[PDB]
Amino acid sequence: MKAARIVLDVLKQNGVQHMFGIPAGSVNAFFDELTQMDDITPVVTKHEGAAGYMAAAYAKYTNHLAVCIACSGPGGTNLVTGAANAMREHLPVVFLTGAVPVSTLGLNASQELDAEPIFRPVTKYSATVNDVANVVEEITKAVEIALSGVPGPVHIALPIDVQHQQVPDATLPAAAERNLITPDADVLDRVAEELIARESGYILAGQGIRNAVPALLELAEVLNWPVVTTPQAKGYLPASHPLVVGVYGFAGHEAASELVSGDAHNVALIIGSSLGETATNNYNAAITQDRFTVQLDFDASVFNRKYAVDEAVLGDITLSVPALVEAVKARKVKKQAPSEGGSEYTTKNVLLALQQSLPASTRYTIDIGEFMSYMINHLEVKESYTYEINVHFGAMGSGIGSAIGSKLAEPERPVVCITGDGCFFMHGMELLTAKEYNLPILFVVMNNARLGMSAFEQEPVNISAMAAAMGIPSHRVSEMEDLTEERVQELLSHNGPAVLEVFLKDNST
Amino acid sequence: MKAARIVLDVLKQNGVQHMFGIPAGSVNAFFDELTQMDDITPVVTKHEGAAGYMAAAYAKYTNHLAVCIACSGPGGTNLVTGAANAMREHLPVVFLTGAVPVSTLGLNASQELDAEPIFRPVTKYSATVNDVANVVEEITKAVEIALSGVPGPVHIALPIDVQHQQVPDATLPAAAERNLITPDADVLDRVAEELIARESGYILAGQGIRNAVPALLELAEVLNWPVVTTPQAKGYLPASHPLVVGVYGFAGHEAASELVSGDAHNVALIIGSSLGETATNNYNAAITQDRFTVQLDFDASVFNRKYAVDEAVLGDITLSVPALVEAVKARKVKKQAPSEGGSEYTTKNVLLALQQSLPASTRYTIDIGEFMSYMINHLEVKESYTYEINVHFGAMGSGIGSAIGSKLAEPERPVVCITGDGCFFMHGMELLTAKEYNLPILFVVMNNARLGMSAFEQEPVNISAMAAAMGIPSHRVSEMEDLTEERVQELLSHNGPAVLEVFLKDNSTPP
Ligand SMILES: Nc1ncnc2c1ncn2[C@@H]1O[C@H](COP(=O)(O)OP(=O)(O)O)[C@@H](O)[C@H]1O
Ligand SMILES: Nc1ncnc2c1ncn2[C@@H]1O[C@H](COP(=O)(O)OP(=O)(O)O)[C@@H](O)[C@H]1O
Ligand SMILES: Cc1ncc(C[n+]2csc(CCOP(=O)(O)OP(=O)(O)O)c2C)c(N)n1
Ligand SMILES: [Mg+2]
Repeated sequence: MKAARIVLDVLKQNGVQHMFGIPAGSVNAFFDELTQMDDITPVVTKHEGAAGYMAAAYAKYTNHLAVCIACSGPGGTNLVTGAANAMREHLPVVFLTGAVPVSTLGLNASQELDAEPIFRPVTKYSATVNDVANVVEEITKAVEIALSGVPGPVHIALPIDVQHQQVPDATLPAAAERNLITPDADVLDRVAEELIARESGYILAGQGIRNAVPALLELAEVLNWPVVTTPQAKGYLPASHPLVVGVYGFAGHEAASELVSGDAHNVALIIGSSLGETATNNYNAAITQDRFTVQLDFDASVFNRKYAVDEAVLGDITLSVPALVEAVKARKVKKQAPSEGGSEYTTKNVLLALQQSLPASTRYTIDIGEFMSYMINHLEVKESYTYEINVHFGAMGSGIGSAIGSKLAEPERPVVCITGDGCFFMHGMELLTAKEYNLPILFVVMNNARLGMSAFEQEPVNISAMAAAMGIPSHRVSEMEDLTEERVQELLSHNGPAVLEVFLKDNST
Repeated sequence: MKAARIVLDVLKQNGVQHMFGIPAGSVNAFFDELTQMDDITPVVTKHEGAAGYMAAAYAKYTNHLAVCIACSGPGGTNLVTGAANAMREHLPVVFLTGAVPVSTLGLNASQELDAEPIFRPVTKYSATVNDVANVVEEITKAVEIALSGVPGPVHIALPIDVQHQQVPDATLPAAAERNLITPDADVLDRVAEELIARESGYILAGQGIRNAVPALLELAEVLNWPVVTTPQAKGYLPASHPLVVGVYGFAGHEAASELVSGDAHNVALIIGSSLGETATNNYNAAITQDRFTVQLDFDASVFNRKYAVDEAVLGDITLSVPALVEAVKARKVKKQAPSEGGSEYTTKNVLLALQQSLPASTRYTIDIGEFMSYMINHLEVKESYTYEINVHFGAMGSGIGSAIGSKLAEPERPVVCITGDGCFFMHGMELLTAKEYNLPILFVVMNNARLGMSAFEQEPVNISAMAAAMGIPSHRVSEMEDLTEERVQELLSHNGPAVLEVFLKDNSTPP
């Protein structure tokens, strides 16, 4: 086999059904072999940066591997943003870059650039494979590292000559198993006793609970403790659950900060949050002040970064939370008022009117802009897994990319992307990618003709008109009367992308 | 005297009048200070990747410093492509990134990322400045390094708290002097002796001649030798000059290939070319085989990479070529047929028809796509400085960026950007940037609904209609009759960008 096809066969054997990126000469050994592979679809994007946002979302929502591929040089460096994002999110994305021939590196070959040291700071593993005899050990090694321990992105560079050489030994390795960080059962036995013993506490749930939501809720029930989520984890716990108070942190709820900053709960049970800027209201001491601190995390670096932890529970949440529930069982709230929408033409009232016209199962993918604060603070979490938020790396356009990744990984779930004017100018040509793959996504663009959150203000663009010129259904909302259930429904009914442009210069905070 | 403000004072003192990038929280000390500065215009782009392409072009055509600025995290990483390009092009672009506060790195602050080691492989110098007391030494050093004998991009990351801190000593260094590598006068005199003695030869001119075209042409005249240019240097020597044969290399001319590969010229005088893939027809030996090889370059790494050089002349071309002309003066051809346009609706014929409607002074900024080969092989070089080509790093959308950079640095020169649908979907939103800054640029979009050069083929997009929805004048061409002088002329007469979309599924093979 050609080296390029063995690399795809390893990805296929590991369950990959999509590859995101842009074809070119230095990566068309890959694309010309995907001509004859019914099991893998290349998803051609308009910018490789967006391909990385899609891959991360795809990895997140398939709970497995994702893949990007880009040409040597400019394609590879356009992927660095997507890898930095995936690295911060602990998502297992393989970044495949072309390379110029082994013989001609150093000679200013066309699109020459050694990608290995550029990807090294934003990946768990990075390698340029300069010998066809090492291709299977390197793609195999990259795949196990991406999926093992604390998952993360990896980068493999394949010179174009190597891509076409035959691999000496084509034997395929088995599919990688995720090697989870296993929790110390002795530690869990003691923590359970210490949670009983100290009687009162609260749970701060970050996004690390995302694969153990039923267990996380059962632990709160067994302890009868209230739960607050980080802004990033807003969509993991339904507002209907009697123990779920709301969001603590950036754009968070008054009921949740009154809990955290009061004198009522002895234990701070921190489950799956790195306790960064947006989870802690810029490192406010209230979360753990005058409390006993228990933190559950699989990344050992996170403990005692800023908040001293009395019990650090190293281990994967999908092992330790269900284990903790069994240990607590063997040994033995206020809430946030939902927000009410109104008639005045405000970002708050537009988004709330929007929510009441959409299925309860809708996943909101939220881009980076002022509208993010209203989504986090005002909209209701109707069911679990419904808010794709990034308040970490926060790349503009990652909301657009995550809508496309989510619709590819979980087609049965409806998707609305809440984005903005500036995010549309950066990555809104991907809507053409959504069109080519026939993906039903409603893109709600909040056009305020400024990069908010006179160089900042622009002459307004008719984004609804741009969408129509792209052959994409759209409506422009310029008043509240324009936002009708009939229009929202008629847009979601299309088999492909649609744009609801909300032209709204709201000067509120 | 805040640190972000002293950084702009150093940039202002070094002649910088524009800064390209996208504002955000982590760099808004800079933009909030650019409100108080009449001398510096921020150029807000739609993607920071394109901001780096504009900066590189802006650096090139003002022949001096340029500056990009991006937010910590995703802004900074989006500039990496733009820096890799400036690095390969030896262009003096300063890359400024915000950073999270010094106190909070390691704690997962919002948009936290240490950019220093990411920029290190694609810059001459990279540094995260963690002490306000070290800020003036760091921007000062970055500028001196950017403007080196071998110019290049530099990266300075400034934590957002440092940006707002007062600097301890506000003494400003003088403006950096751009360095020019000095050639050894003994080497130049010996080379001159060997050009006289060996009688015949030819010049291979790369883009390192861009700042010494009149000296370069005089040296050819004094020696009476033919000149071939690299594809990248196509636009530096006019077709009218009797010694200029044409382009050798990617998409090059057969008259130039016949010269290089014939048995006629004793000396291969290579002036300002790294002898990379597109300059040598993928490392073909004809350039120097059985010839006496002399190479002029300011980068000492380029000599003997692949072609053995008998005399390497380290030095800046604007010093050594004029010196060589004086040394040769003291001690003492079949050109490529111009291309003829036709009626057939072909890329070759559309582009030659285009050129017959544009001022001779037009600069073409050429994006990355199949149309590139037709531009290099077929269009006429009417006067010098008119072909912004990239056949090196070759970032899609760098053609779009280079037009905006060119129009800002050299407003009096008309600009036409030859681009494609794939480059339009990548960075076409930058036409909105041209609109905001009232830059008259004609964007010719070669739309074949595929990514040239089932996955490659797309449903066609009406890019002319997209342009009209953006408030941009446009015409769609679907037949040769649609490409009229009146229409090109009406588009070029607009005070802002305009789009001429050439919807053309041409299946001929590119040069
Ligand atoms: N399955 C898991 N088990 C344990 N920890 C996890 C798991 N998945 C993610 N995490 C951890 O959860 C944290 C998520 O924090 P972060 O990404 O900052 O989100 P948030 O904004 O919700 O705090 C990280 O520290 C990561 O190590
Ligand atoms: N003023 C100058 N003096 C000397 N060398 C220069 C000058 N400007 C650019 N160069 C050099 O010329 C070379 C340009 O080669 P390259 O960028 O590959 O263009 P081309 O494709 O025309 O060969 C580089 O080696 C660079 O060092
Ligand atoms: C950032 C980046 N990604 C990928 C490439 C590879 N590449 C070179 S040409 C090309 C196709 C060109 O597209 P378009 O503008 O449509 O040209 P056309 O199809 O009209 O020839 C691609 C994808 C690149 N140059 N830069
Ligand atoms: Mg095309």
